[PDB]
Amino acid sequence: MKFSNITIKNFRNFEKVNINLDNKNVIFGMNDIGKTNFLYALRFLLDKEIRKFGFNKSDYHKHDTSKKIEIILTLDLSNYEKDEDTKKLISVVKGARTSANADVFYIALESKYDDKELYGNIILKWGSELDNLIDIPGRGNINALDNVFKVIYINPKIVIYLIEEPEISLHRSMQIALSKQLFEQSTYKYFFLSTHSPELLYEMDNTRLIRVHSTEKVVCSSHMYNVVKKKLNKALSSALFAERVLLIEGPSEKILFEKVLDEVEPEYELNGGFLLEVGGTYFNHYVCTLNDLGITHIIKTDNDLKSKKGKKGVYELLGLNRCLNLLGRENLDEITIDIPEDIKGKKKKERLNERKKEIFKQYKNEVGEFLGERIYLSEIDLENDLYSAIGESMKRIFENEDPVHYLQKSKLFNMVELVNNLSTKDCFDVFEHEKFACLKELVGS
Amino acid sequence: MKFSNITIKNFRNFEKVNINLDNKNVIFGMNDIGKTNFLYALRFLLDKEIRKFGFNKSDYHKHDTSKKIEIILTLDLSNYEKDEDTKKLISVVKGARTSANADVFYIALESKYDDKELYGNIILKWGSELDNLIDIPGRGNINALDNVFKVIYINPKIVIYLIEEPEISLHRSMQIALSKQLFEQSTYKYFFLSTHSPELLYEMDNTRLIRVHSTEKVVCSSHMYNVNKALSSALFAERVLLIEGPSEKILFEKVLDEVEPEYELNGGFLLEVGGTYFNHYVCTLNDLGITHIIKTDNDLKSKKGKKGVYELLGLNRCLNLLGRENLDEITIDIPEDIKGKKKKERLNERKKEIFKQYKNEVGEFLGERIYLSEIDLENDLYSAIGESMKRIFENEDPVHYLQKSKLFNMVELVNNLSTKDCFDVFEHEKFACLKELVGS
Amino acid sequence: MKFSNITIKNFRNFEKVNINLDNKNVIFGMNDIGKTNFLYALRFLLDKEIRKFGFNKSDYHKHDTSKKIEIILTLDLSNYEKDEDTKKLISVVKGARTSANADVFYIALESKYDDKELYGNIILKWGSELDNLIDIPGRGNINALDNVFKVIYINPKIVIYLIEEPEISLHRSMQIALSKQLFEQSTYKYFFLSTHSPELLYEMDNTRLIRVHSTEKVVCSSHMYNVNKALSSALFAERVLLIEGPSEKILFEKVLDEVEPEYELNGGFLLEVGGTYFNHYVCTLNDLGITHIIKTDNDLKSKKGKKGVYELLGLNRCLNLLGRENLDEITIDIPEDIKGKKKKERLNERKKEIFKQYKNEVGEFLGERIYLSEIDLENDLYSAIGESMKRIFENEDPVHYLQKSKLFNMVELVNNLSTKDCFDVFEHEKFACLKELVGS
Amino acid sequence: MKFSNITIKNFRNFEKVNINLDNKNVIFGMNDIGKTNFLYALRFLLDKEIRKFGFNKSDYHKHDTSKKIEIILTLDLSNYEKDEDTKKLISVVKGARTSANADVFYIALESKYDDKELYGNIILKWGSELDNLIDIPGRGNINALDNVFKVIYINPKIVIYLIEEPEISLHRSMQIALSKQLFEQSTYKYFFLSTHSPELLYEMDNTRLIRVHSTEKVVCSSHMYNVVKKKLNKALSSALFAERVLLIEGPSEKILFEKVLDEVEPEYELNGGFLLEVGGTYFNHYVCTLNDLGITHIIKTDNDLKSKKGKKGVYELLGLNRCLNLLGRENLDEITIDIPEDIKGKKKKERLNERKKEIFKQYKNEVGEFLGERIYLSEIDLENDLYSAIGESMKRIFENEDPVHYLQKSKLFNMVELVNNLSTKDCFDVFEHEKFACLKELVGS
DNA sequence: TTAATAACCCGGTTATTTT
DNA sequence: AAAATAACCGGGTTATTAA
DNA sequence: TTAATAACCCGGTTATTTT
DNA sequence: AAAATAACCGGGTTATTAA
Ligand SMILES: [Ca+2]
Ligand SMILES: [Ca+2]
Ligand SMILES: [Ca+2]
Ligand SMILES: [Ca+2]
Repeated sequence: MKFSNITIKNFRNFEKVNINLDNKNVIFGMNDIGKTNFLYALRFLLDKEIRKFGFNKSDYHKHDTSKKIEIILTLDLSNYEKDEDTKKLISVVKGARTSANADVFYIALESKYDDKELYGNIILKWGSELDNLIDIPGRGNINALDNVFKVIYINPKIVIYLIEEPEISLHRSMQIALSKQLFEQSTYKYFFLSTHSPELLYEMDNTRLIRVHSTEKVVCSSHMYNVVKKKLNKALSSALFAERVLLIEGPSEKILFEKVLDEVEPEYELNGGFLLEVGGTYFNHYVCTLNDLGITHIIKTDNDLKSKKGKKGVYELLGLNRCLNLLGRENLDEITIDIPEDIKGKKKKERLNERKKEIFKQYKNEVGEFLGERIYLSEIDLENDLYSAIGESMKRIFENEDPVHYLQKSKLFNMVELVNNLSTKDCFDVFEHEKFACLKELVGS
Repeated sequence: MKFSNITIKNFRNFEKVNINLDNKNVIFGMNDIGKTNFLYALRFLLDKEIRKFGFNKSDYHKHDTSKKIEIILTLDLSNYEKDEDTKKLISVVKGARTSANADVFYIALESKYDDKELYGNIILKWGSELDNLIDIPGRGNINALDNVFKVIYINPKIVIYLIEEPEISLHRSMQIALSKQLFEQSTYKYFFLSTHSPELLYEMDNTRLIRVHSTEKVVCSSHMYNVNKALSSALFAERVLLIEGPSEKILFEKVLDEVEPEYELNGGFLLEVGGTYFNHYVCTLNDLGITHIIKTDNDLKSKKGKKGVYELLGLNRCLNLLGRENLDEITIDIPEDIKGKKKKERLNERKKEIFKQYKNEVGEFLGERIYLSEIDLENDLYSAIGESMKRIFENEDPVHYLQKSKLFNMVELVNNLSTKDCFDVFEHEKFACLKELVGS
Repeated sequence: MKFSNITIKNFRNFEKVNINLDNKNVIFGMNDIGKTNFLYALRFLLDKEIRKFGFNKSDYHKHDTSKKIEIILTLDLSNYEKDEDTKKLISVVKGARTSANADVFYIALESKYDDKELYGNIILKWGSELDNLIDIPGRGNINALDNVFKVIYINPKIVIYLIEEPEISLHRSMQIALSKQLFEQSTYKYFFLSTHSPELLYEMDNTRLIRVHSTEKVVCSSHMYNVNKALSSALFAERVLLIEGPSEKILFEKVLDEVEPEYELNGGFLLEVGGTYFNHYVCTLNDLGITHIIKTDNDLKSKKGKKGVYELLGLNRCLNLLGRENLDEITIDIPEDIKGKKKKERLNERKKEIFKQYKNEVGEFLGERIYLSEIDLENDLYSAIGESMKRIFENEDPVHYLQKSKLFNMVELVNNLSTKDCFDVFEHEKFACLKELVGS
Repeated sequence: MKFSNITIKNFRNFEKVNINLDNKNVIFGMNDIGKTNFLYALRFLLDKEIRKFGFNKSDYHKHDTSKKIEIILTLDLSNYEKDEDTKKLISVVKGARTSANADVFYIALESKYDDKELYGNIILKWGSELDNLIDIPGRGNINALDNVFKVIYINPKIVIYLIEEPEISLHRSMQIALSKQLFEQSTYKYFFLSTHSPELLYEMDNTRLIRVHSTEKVVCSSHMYNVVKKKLNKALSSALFAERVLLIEGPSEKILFEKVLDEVEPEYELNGGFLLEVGGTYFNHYVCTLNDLGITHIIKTDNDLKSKKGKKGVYELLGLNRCLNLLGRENLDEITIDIPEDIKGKKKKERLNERKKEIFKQYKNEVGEFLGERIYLSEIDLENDLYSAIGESMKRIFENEDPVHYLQKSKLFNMVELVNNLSTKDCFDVFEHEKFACLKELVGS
């Protein structure tokens, strides 16, 4: 059967939380204290080597008050029919079942009065609902819960694994083999994985993802990850560890966006920001996964032009039409753009750059809910609104009259030329500019 | 209310022991392993910090089998009707006490299936007798035995103390202060003391003593002690020698150290008395169970107001340890001659005749553990090694040079003795006390 | 002033090595013993906290014999006349400096008589050449080598850092943050870095490279590196495969992992390029000393201004790596017909007709480390496993269905393939590039 | 060879000490800190495993100031002729031996600059006198001092032992066997023994004794101990660890003083007081060993009477001539004491107590000269001035008219009747009384 | 009846006869 | 010269005689 | 001389003919 | 219906032609 819920009330970080669970569920976050204490919350209920020591003074919320620790595990237990897992758990709970028709089962922990005798006194109780919970009979040192479940903890009989930080003293090619053996191998059914490395998250299927937030209220969001899956997961494996992911389309934009972010603050990686190269203008294949994850996508797009196939003389918009499909709206009409054949070269592109503003001026109301949503659109490319902000400083580097002419020929080659000569006082006006609000929305400040 | 018996059946040394206890138990012996495992048996019965870990494979007897560990305590409450502990312990049992007419109570430990799941498991059972033992109810991690008793273990509610080796890093005046503090204050009511030092047993009264043995069968003797600084070192020895003089111990230390220097670790001890009295020592040592060996010398005494009328002191002094009637007085007329030398020499020839026609009285003396000479110890030493006395004294009579000043010329012997010399002291039947101390 | 050589003679892995060094130098390899013992060989020469303990039995080579341990550091100070560190070195050498025309300096360690007194003993010795080596004067516990240098060892005056494994308990952004700081700051002038992570080698300039081998003779190559995210993972391998496609790496991650999953620990690596350019990679890896293997495919391009005039780009991209002269253009006339499929099918026969009578050019291509196919990789994949493509695709022509979706139908072959299938791929001459990844 | 003297200047407790030390040194005292620092001073001079770590900040005088730690050892080298250790030390110091005529040799230590480089820098120097000290040549890690001396430290070539606390985890007969292995066995020549137990001092000959005082200035008393020896050392083995020793004569006088001393304070066992019972009126055999030790003797005696063996009618004083023999003075003349023959029993003793009081009246200058020295004399018997200050409370427990007559018949048997029941208010008036001034002179408070 | 020395045992001394 | 012999001291134990 | 697309290579999408 | 075919986007490399 599957896990359903856990209700950890008065443990050392939690107040009243209901984390939804599943088999094969993976824990990540920015804090290590909450990811350690969520595994010790499972060790205090299902493992006797932690349950035999009792509760100390430290694991009562902060250190005291509201002295009733409850950990309640939910495991449903109404699959019946085929599997031997449900039979091997229903054959031992026969004094604590209300009927053979209930659909939720309860494994409840209780602990009271740490102020007297300096002991936690864990009482375990079985039942089918929160009314009429009946305590677990056990003769000596061993409960009737401990005969059934088995807990194996890893840090460098129903079996539940608990793995904390396995990539420390592990090779980076071995983590992909461990990512195969955790998920597509049928040996492991019930684990609770805590990790920090993206190579353990390459091959995932039927997996609930618990993200632990960096704030002190330690609230968790549980999302199922259901699904070329491998290239969709390998590029997004470093973006699963970030709440705020900027989606840029090319490698030369990341060269400027690394330096502009590193000249302002080193702590954008510490806050949870990430730069993701899409490699093209295909943004819909990532946000269908990030809608299910709930990761806040930030999208920067540039609009372009295209002649129609069977129609000559009218042009079909590319960037506004591909921004239309991310919201699922009705596509706009085609705009007749005329180019005379006697003028070619740069001046056809120079007239089409002014046509890119002339298709932007009367479609500003379309951008009025685009930029109100999480998609941002430029006017020609990134190389022109780079020139509209710091273009008085680009002339001394290139030693040329028109730096846009020098940059559109070799695109990625001359973005290296902007790296080796910049100042810390330079390029702060492009940081606070309104045309680069995606990098404001990444850092959250 | 006070403890009566323990029944530790299948523990890691014990096989079937019924060890009688009381309050203020004191454990000594030549093995530290059996005393540590006795205190571990009390920790697996009454302490939750050792009960929460369970039994290992090594906690059973040998490496495997005889897999039913019983540690059963006997409390013997009866009805004392004024003490607060008995009313409290009959208040917390409630349903597991069968009647108010019963007097003996049981706390029973069980352990089964060590070969399955690699766990010993401890099951605790209350009851008024060995039949109809009922399980102790407990809700979570806490038994109802844990709400009654408290165990404090010392190694450098109802309170039980367990003290193992407190004289390591402790001054001896602090050992005497701990000795009066253990048996004077009312806070130390229940303990199980394990020690090696004689200074912790100076003040001692109303004390059960457990002497564990050096053998592997780990059987022990329990003796109640109810009522001198050198007698406290004799409590650590099963077999002691009762001698009269400080000059005798100088010879019996040199003769024992030239052959067998490890007689002290086997369990032997030499106890100086300082006189010919032995009835004050064996009346204590019979209650201890300590096997006494007595070497004494017979003497004679004249009467009062009579000349030539004598009685015997040393034969009647051995007779007073039995309870038999005294001997008749022996009359002898002594010649005048040399008073300093030959008047003693007539009495030494008379005392050999007195020992000759009272040999059948000595036949039940030396058959039991009291041994007796015929003149003194010095002529019996002169009959053994008198061919070696004249080569180091340069005198015609070495008994004459040594009877006047005894201790000052006894160190003239022991500074020059070879390792080959005095092998005949062990092989004499006259000096069988020094072989009876060894036990061969 | 910057280092040029070391001579670690009889240390516990080394027999006779003369390892060239420079500043900011980086050690990597497949053994951690051979990278720990290099930093301990520097700590035994230049750090007093390891030199004060002496040599043990295990610090010599093998368990015993070859009993003269020499660690010799070569400075090559020359005459720089402006820097602070050369004058700070030469002001305190004093009497051991021979003349001002000398350019080579020595620090010679010695060790003798390990079998006597259970002590290794370390004797330090300055000098300008290997003849006339004079001892370092030191009055008490402190040498005159200790007044010049300083060693700080990192494990989670003239200052030498020694860093061993810093990415253990370090975040992946912090490795790229540490990667610039070793090579732009003036504080880290002299270090010896040991690592396993590719993120610490992103920013890298003016760096001697020490690669230790997996063999037991622990010989190493000293290569200067002077001047990309996937290329930093290719620095930790000797045999790398240079492929064009991301869909092609999906094809070689099934064939390798169904037979030999331990190819990554042996020292193999798959490097995507993203295009048919290879001259930007092997011009870098010639200075790296990394043995490249290149798999490429030949193509043809019509020339501008003419109809039916073609030239061969795929042979010229193999010609430019060796520096030979280009080939001449060919003429072929192709009819109209079906332009999507049947126009390509005549070009495949013309490409095979080109590949038939240019085989003597390919005879030195495949004799070098560049490998060429016949039309494309998906069509001599059809020569290997084309009898098994019709089970999964259920199509008449599987390469008609595969060329229109190069990546979209490759996961159908990856997701449905047995372990017995694609085992004959390794013994083709067409797919013989993947055997030199393993090295068999 | 023969050690002479050490000179430890600026080490952890010492300021300027010249502690005379021969072969077979035995160290006792009330502090373990100064004995451990004396053995670590010998380890910082002659052991390379302590010299390779150097001096810290903590092993200067307080923690700083007087920045020259100097340990100078004298061995004096001038036995010549026969022994091979003298030939070994004159064969290894072939350079720094100035002549073969001077009879003093030095092994020095120097260290400076604790505040610079945080390192002690021990420099060792050989010399024949304090002028012209010469550095020891050593090639690498090993000095030329380390080839000669060998140091073995025990805590549970010239071979020098250092033993600290060996009686922990040993039997008492093993301590007697270890004393026989140390002193009368010729395996150990040079040692520095530190101990707390009396059983390691039973067999003892040719031994320099260092007593370390309990005060902070750590001054040491250096006395050579030369000598029935075995029972004298068994009597004095618990008295060598005490600086104030009371010399009493009986066990009844011991158990009188034991309850009275324990009801005031338990501090006197911690301070260093000890009651040594003799077993008779022989005191000259104890003070001849305490004069060589320097232990101050406190002596309680009682004066008696004896008839002369050759003259009838004149009595010879025993207790006054016994006190005269301890000072070596001229013995006083005999006093004619008349006893009629018809008066027998205890009626003779009642006049004999008055005749002893009449002897004590006219020889008051002699008892004043005795009590001006370290010997104390009673009026007649301890029981009479027991009765003179307690004996109004001795009639309520004996239920007798005369408690002196009730106690002189059973001297020990009725002495334990005072032990089991006395209040703590009792025997405070006699504790500052002048007749029991030895009991106040034991503790010195 | 009830204490007070003759005698004995484990040790120590000190000045007076004694051959 | 040097080797006893009484008379005490620090502890116990009878037992006859004085009281 | 000197840039500007015609072709080629490693990936992706979306409307328009086409049989 | 479903199978190509242009025309762009994110990167590189020649090479003939307009300029
Ligand atoms: Ca763009
Ligand atoms: Ca005798
Ligand atoms: Ca290809
Ligand atoms: Ca007296």
